Amino acid sequence: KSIYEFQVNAADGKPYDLSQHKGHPLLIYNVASRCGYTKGGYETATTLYNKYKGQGFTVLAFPCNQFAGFACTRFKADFPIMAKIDVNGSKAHPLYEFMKATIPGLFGTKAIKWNFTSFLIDRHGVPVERFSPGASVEDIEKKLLPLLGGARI
Ligand SMILES: [N+]
Repeated sequence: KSIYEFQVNAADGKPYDLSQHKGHPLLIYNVASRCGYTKGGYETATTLYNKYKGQGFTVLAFPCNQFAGFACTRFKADFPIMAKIDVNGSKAHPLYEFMKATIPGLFGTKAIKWNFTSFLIDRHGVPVERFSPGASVEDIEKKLLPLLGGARI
């Protein structure tokens, strides 16, 4: 079981080539589609994407208007933004049900609670880590640096 058994549209609204990232770690974030504290999670995402993309790594942002409790200037980033999805409820994306079921917020139901929650994916496409929006760059590197070689050899 891996993320590569799910299909997803990209921002342009057409099917995204998810499998191009197979055999390399990847971080997947939920981000607000509208306004989005561009400090914190956003700067960790961008930092990691720039420090590590060169070696196969990417960050994927799934816009989601589920935690705004029609605003600002629409999410922008250097990494791949996907088509807006729901991450919780009867219409959540099975990709998100898969990752949330694989790694829950202990209780919290497993539900996504915050924007800029991320999941780290291994070379095989298995979610191995769930980070909170306030996780630092270093805190993500502790788990990620032993994946930029796969976890082997
Ligand atoms: N998507």
